[PDB]
Amino acid sequence: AAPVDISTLPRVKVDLVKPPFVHAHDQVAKTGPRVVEFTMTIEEKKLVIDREGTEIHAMTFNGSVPGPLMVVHENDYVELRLINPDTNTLLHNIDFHAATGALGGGALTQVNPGEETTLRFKATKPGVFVYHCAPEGMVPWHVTSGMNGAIMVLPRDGLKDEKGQPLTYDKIYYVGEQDFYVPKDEAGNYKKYETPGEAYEDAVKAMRTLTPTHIVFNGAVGALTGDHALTAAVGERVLVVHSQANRDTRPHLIGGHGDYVWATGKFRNPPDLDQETWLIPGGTAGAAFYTFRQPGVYAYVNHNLIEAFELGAAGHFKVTGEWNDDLMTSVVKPASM
Amino acid sequence: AAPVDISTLPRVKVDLVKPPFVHAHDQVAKTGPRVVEFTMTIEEKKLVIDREGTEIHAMTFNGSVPGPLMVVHENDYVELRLINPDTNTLLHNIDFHAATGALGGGALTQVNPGEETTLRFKATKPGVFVYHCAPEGMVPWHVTSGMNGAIMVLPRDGLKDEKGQPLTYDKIYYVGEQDFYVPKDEAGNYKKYETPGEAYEDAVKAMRTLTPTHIVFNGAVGALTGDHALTAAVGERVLVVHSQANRDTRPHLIGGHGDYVWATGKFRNPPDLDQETWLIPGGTAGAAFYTFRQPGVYAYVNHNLIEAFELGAAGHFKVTGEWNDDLMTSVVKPASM
Amino acid sequence: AAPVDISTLPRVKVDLVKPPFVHAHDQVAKTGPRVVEFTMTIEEKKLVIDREGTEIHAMTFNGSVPGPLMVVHENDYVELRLINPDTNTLLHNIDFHAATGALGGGALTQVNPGEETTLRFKATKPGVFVYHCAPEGMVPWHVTSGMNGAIMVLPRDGLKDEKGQPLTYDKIYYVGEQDFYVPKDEAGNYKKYETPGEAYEDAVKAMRTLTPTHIVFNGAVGALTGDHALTAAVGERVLVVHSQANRDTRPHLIGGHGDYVWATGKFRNPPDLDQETWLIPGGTAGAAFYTFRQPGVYAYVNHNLIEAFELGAAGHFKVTGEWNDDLMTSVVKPASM
Ligand SMILES: O=N[O-]
Ligand SMILES: O=N[O-]
Ligand SMILES: O=N[O-]
Ligand SMILES: [Cu+2]
Ligand SMILES: [Cu+2]
Ligand SMILES: [Cu+2]
Ligand SMILES: [Cu+2]
Ligand SMILES: [Cu+2]
Ligand SMILES: [Cu+2]
Repeated sequence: AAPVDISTLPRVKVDLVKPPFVHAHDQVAKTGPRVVEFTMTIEEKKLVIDREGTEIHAMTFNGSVPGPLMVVHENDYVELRLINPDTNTLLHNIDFHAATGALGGGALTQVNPGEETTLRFKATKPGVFVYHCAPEGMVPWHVTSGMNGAIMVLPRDGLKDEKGQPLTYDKIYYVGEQDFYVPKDEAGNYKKYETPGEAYEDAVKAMRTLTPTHIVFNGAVGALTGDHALTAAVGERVLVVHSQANRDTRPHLIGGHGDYVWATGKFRNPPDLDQETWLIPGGTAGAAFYTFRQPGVYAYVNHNLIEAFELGAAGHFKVTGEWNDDLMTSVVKPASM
Repeated sequence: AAPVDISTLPRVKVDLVKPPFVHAHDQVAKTGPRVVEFTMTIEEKKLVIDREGTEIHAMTFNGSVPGPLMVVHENDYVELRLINPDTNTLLHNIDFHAATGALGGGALTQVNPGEETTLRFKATKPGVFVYHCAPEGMVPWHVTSGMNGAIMVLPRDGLKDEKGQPLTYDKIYYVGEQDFYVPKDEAGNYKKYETPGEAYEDAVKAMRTLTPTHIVFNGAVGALTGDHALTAAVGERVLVVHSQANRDTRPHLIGGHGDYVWATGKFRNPPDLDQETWLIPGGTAGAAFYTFRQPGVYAYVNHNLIEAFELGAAGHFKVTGEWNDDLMTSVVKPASM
Repeated sequence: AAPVDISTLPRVKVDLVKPPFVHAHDQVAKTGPRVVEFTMTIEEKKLVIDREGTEIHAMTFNGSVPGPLMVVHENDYVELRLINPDTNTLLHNIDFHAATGALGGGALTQVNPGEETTLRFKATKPGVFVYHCAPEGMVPWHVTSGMNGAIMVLPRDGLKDEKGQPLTYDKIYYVGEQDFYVPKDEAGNYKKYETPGEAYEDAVKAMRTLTPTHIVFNGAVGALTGDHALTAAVGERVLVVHSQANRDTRPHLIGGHGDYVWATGKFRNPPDLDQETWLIPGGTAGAAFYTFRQPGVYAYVNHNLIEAFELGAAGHFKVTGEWNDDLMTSVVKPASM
């Protein structure tokens, strides 16, 4: 039996958006299988990651930490043009956990500054998956410099609950959680470096402590707060895709739940119901579906609360609508007696 | 459609017990939905947490670390009177992971010393859940000072196995596992502090190491041993609820199993069978059901064995009854030859 | 009702093999229940664990880290003769997480140098399980010196998928992952020690940091690479059993998946499908089944990539067969433009 002639399939070009937003897509596939075309441009850039002003040299897909969320359906082909402009200094590549073969693509996509490449793979398994740079011999340095994102491979008939009934989200957000290892001197202050090569050994030393200096959502402390808080309305169904390319996390919606959670991200499995908190292992993307029931502020965190509130792994939702006093009320407001 | 008039519902007052014991309750609900009334009094107090005599300033619900286990059924209302006496010095509140809205209750329950408040919420999801103090801006300090416990929301028809058959426990225990971060000087000795404000920065520094100094059950090294070992008889069905409000744990019954385990604690999901060890993520309560088959001593641990046997995360069961040589026997006792 | 007379049952002697290989066995039981006889000889020995030449004093079952994989079926009896030769210096024992009673066997198997013992237990629960030494008062020291392995208790009708259909592996490998805590001086160099007693306090100090110095597969950095890479052919079904007796891990096949994964190792549960990465809690064995679809090199890692590529937790597969360009292809090889 001969393979399909891939040139006979539809091609659709996706235009990516910056996290936590997600490029519009259809949950249930409205066409047959397609070759879904993506382009990303690698950008090495300085980023300020905390309120103190700590500035690092980040390594990004498309200018953001995390890289953007890509969305396809099961048995589509993903065709990525990966560009490493000559304004960068390092070698990069890309590994898709969604893909099969060649170290997820990394063995086929090594691009020096001034080079580009195009990789195609068939997205044979539904789920959310990490993608990340992984140059042989310097893999964790690139990943923990921010060079990771995620791809969602939807079932062609959309998401389903534990009984096989549909689950349809109204909104989707992508939270990439990044552990950074900013090198410290003996007194505990961050060091700064003149070139990437001069940074490398202390970057390795800092990583080998296994103790992040910062753990952030969307690339910085506070990034998903204030004017950039996530939003929803009461009654809205929201999917939050959450990735961590290098270290475990334990997401939690403060004031809510994960009504349906694929903690390790793979949609052929029935979701776990009614979660308070769930474990997304390092190297994984997970997804949680929730229908909001109360308005107000929520905090969405890694529930190692030190990691959340001291190291950065906390964002907010601002939710609009009516308050339900049956679900919760202050019977007696705080008072002296 | 109008809401139910909650004043028409039965009220029942619960009288809490100190962990690891659990206030008597009925597994299968013997009434319709009720407003279940609880009272807890916050107590800041010194606690000796290890064999060396290390003394910390703990922040407790009801005088214990962990706070007591509360038990209700799905779609009961929990009505908690939370009292912060004027003998305390700090601001406190309470967040229930079982609840929906207002940061689990924390936004509605801020009490200064000399204040009290009453919160009501509907327990809409079955499972075991963490509760903890969470004052904005100093959340992990309160949690990791011991200010956390758990609530069990039973299905109205009790627990069920993976096939839908009942599971009925004979005994229940609540193991709260606490990570403490006692500040250390450069030589490695614990520091002591004159006031909570003078402690705060080094408490933050110590937490940011992400390395607990102590990890204990029921508030101290050895608390669940000796005259306070857990007990059972051969053939008894025991549910062990285990919470960790801030850091992952991996419980294990040495010499036994978790016959049915809800590792992330939520009873609408079928349990995992025959577990040796299970991962309870930080910010979660889990529950394990076991039928004892052999007498003797067991050790119940976090199976990072350093955490268990060096840092404190180990308790014991003393089990009474007949020894089964079919299940295990010494064929040849240790000997020279 | 009287117990079975165990002397009426067949006895079969197993001859163990060194990891990552596994002693031949039948997936589906070809006999009724048997007493399966194993012998292991404890060996304390020096091991070089990294490329730098760091040499530790390891504590082994049968000369290897990990100890060999034992394989039986559900409701067989395991009868282990455990020998501690007089050439060793320490007390040892064995705890099987598969067993019920007497701290998994440890209370019955304490052997001084020059002693042996024989333990029997009934393997009543199917799954992969850790076994490890656990001498009272010095448990984590022995475990983290390498004194751990695993046992697989197969269902009598072999493995099944989430729908109850058979899963049959063609190849099985056992990856034991070991966290070592080599004591460091203040400058960060490893210390060496003249006797085990002189090592003990700093071993304890090093363990209490909770920061491994090395995390390795099969006892050393690079052990499962080069001439000792794992092998498969395209189309082959491979089961990888993975244990970690003391600390969480998150395995990942780089370029592949876990098609069916029992992350916490217990076969009465349906497997998780299509995993990218899975969490094996410390104190647990897990198992992943994969059918290879592409040839070439794969890296099998703990996907804390620092742990993998800096601390040692990485091995390789070399896979033989045809490349499938439908599944993945380089459309445009890296080039300037
Ligand atoms: O109650 N959430 O931190
Ligand atoms: O065998 N339990 O540590
Ligand atoms: O893409 N695996 O590191
Ligand atoms: Cu890169
Ligand atoms: Cu990866
Ligand atoms: Cu408090
Ligand atoms: Cu919380
Ligand atoms: Cu030993
Ligand atoms: Cu153990």
